[PDB]
Amino acid sequence: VMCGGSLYVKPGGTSSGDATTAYANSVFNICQAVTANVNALLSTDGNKIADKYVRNLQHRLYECLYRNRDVDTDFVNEFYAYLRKHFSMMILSDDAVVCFNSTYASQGLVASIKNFKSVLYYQNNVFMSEAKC
Amino acid sequence: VMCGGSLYVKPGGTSSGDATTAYANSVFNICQAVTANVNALLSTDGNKIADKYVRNLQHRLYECLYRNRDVDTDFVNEFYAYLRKHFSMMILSDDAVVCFNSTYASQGLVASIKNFKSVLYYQNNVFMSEAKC
Repeated sequence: VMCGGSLYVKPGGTSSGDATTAYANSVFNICQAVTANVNALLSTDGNKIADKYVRNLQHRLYECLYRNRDVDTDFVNEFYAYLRKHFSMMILSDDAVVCFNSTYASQGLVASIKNFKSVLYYQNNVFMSEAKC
Repeated sequence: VMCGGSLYVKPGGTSSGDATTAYANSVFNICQAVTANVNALLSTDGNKIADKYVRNLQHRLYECLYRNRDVDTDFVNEFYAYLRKHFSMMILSDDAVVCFNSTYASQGLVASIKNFKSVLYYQNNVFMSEAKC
């Protein structure tokens, strides 16, 4: 990087002015959202779940995450459909709006703010203060 | 009581030879069964209940037991119907057989053996050993 009049070494992170900033930011945003939903669903107690289909989902999700080794298209499909029904999203580059079920969220079947805070902490190295959400 | 050749004083309990033994025993049996069901339903945590109608039942049961003061025919009716659907009984004098839901029992919405043991302990002054149930 030619800051000032000398060359330094950029450690990491994006350089906002390249050929594809807004789109890669959108991709990264969706990634964090999905990661938070996954952590939310996996970090909840199973016995407290009422619906049989939802346990089935959580059980087989743990399967497809750690036990399995390669892709399983049908699981991905039905989970993506589940997310599209309980967590609709609107994404412009790093700027999101979420319309989500409220009782599911209360029970812990989708992600609320706290999950985003935890995810950002251990995967982004920042602390998202709750005065901005 | 003219045992031996002298008169003593009977402290309590039935004299199994009067004019109406088997029927009064049947009544007392049904009483203990209903008491056990009531203790079972009231001694269970509310938040763990899944169905809304059942939390309504438990809530209003506590109402009609302690908060209220006189009878409420509709509550009695619908609770009696509830029992007739998830507890079905066959009573000869002090000798019963029960055909009951199993998953409700597991969750704690009807009475299992343990509730009978507790009820007999504090309301009959005996310890019902589980080798006879």
